[PDB]
Amino acid sequence: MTEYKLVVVGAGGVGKSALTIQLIQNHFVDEYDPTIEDSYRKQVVIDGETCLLDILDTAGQEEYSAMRDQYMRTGEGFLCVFAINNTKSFEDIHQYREQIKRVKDSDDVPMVLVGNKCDLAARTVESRQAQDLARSYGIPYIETSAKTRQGVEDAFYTLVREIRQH
Ligand SMILES: Nc1nc2c(ncn2[C@@H]2O[C@H](COP(=O)(O)OP(=O)(O)NP(=O)(O)O)[C@@H](O)[C@H]2O)c(=O)[nH]1
Ligand SMILES: [Mg+2]
Repeated sequence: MTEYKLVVVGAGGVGKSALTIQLIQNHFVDEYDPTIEDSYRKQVVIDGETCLLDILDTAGQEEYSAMRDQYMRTGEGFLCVFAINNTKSFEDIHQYREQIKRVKDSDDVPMVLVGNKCDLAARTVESRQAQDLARSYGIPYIETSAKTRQGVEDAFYTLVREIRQH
């Protein structure tokens, strides 16, 4: 079957794993559990297509920069995740977009900008600023909460559709 190699990237603690585990296993993980590199494979049906989601949940930490070029090369589509109550993680986003474009020799890599933790009241990144950054990249902006599941399927399925239309 058709396989979609998805990679989730972004600063430490923004919710990459909580998003991925919500999509694949339908629960919100509240605990502290830093990732090194996890892979998730799930057979699903998206818009009637039978397909394999091959998802790589990556580390936010700098100390594993050596793994990054390799997974960026293999990935077909990226979720670039920040948290809406962490301005630094938003400010960091362009670093991920820049390294992916360089390693993939492409200025149009399938990608979704994901503003996670939108269930939280104490927002410090306004949606408009994030929507403007996404527009500047020519990619969708989607807000998510791994806690309530708001936007989760949307973010991952939109990324699949970006790959289909690439
Ligand atoms: N309220 C809220 N908290 C969230 C949400 N997403 C993740 N969190 C919380 O934020 C923390 C870090 O989440 P986690 O998924 O481990 O982040 P990560 O980006 O995978 N971290 P790392 O880069 O270390 O692997 C956890 O306490 C998790 O419960 C969200 O949408 N809402
Ligand atoms: Mg993680």
